[PDB]
Amino acid sequence: SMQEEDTFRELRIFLRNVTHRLAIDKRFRVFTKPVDPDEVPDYVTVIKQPMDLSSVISKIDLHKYLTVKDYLRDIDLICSNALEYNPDRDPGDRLIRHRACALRDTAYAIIKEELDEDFEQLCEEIQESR
Ligand SMILES: CN(C)S(=O)(=O)c1cc(NC(=O)CN2C(=O)N[C@@]3(CCCc4ccccc43)C2=O)ccc1Cl
Repeated sequence: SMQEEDTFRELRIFLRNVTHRLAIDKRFRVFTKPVDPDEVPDYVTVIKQPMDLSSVISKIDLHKYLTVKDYLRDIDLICSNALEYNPDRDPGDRLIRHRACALRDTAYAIIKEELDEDFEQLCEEIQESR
């Protein structure tokens, strides 16, 4: 239905908006681009599923996210990746970890204040119908 198409369009608009607000925050600049594969060759095989906010925006546009649940799974992945790759006690790693927990916490906070639970539920019930 056109009504279902319209619902998924509203979700994409919503997710693009959350993602943009993350990507323009100076704290989250490191998470806006893939890890350059030369600058860092070991990334690839330490991190099984790389993920960044640019990839998130491409996945939105390719209609990969049918629920906010699915989108927050990728944000959790950016955070978990950052914590796993940068575990050390040194200030370099600790700043990334702090920033990666802040990205996570900010995304969940935006969604908690701005996503209608009835919109998320609709999205889940359409998704379940596929
Ligand atoms: C910080 N971590 C390594 S992370 O939390 O695991 C991570 C990182 C990234 N993305 C980046 O680090 C982007 N990035 C590069 O790979 N190289 C850049 C671009 C070229 C200029 C430059 C100069 C200095 C340092 C880096 C770079 C850059 O911005 C994405 C996700 C995660 Cl989880």
